[PDB]
Amino acid sequence: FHSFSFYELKNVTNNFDERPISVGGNKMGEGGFGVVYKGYVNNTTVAVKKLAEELKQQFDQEIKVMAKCQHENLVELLGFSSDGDLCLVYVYMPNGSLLDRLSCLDGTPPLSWHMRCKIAQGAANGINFLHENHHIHRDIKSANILLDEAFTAKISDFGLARASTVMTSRIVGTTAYMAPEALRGEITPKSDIYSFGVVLLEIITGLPAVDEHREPQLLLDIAAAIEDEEKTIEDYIDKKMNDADSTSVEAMYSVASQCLHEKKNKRPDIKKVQQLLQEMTA
Ligand SMILES: Cn1c(CCC(C)(C)O)nc2cc(C(C)(C)O)c(NC(=O)c3cccc(C(F)(F)F)n3)cc21
Repeated sequence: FHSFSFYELKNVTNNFDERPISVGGNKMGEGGFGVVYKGYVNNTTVAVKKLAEELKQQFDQEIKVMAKCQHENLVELLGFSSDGDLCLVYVYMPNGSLLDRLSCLDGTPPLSWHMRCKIAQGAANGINFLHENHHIHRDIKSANILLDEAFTAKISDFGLARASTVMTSRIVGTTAYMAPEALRGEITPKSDIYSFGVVLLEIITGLPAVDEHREPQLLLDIAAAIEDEEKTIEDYIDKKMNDADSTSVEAMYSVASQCLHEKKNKRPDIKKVQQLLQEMTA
């Protein structure tokens, strides 16, 4: 929408105070080749991404997409800055990232099963909208699903997004969430479905996708051993909730497992996911 100057964004972000908001600085998180700061423009609380070449691509990209695609489950951009490193201004997300809330970072209460089931549908409804509008996110992860005052899931980061069985030399995304074909250079909506299946797994277990100090390191692998009756979801169900139902949790593991078929073509499409996630909350 608007075109803020470096200096205003600078002045209302205490000169991009890299100290964390917890200490009473402005730094909220680090993502999309940049650092996200708390701002206060237009008498409203916002989020200001200062961008760390190809950089101008990921900037002007995140504008094009964000200008075409608005939806209840996608973050909204308010404006930007070119005047002296680039900046993007977004609507504040008071409950930050699903990752940070899943790990109860900074002491936030654990998310219920109920809140978890609505966050899953939200995230689906945001991807689907992306997929209906011939868009591939390429970076569906926990850290890219933000949470509002209502704990409504909002997908962020389209500075990697691409419009739509194609191949790319610039392989990019997050290893611990990426599909095999995406890992070898395939650009296919079917990759976004797999990543999402990792997110379903994080929602169910509360485990990060990678933990270098866990056996095994990768959540993907916990799902494989379960598919091989070497483990149970039941054993991994996050203990930090009191409302979880076995039927309901098993219904969501079901969607995940299908999302994580290593055969791109055996993966459900976003609508099947949307539908499956609905039928579970019935
Ligand atoms: C209020 N807040 C708390 C503190 C959490 C509480 C207050 C619950 O402890 N951590 C937060 C973490 C985030 C991150 C940056 C990791 O996403 C954000 N984000 C945003 O506000 C935001 C909004 C739109 C778009 C974007 C962007 F990601 F840049 F695309 N970010 C707010 C947060």
